[PDB]
Amino acid sequence: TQKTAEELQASEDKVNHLTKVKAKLEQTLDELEDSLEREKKLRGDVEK
Amino acid sequence: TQKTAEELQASEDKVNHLTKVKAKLEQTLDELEDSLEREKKLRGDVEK
Repeated sequence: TQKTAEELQASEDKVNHLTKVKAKLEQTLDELEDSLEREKKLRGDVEK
Repeated sequence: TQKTAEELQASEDKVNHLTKVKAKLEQTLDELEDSLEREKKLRGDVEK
């Protein structure tokens, strides 16, 4: 009873862990994405 | 003994699903950051 009650709690915290990793990483997706778009526009202007 | 089993397997799937999300999102951070140099040295020699 106890050891399967452990892996029940050993899942939910890791669920709670990686969600904070995922929610951080979607924000990390942002500051690359606008900066890549920034570069793309700058390059386009120079080429023009 | 059966109820802790069924909440266990759905949770490990949520462990299994969320690491599939992280595995997809890490290579995007590769594909974005590899594109960061890929524009930049292409913008650099077209500058000169």
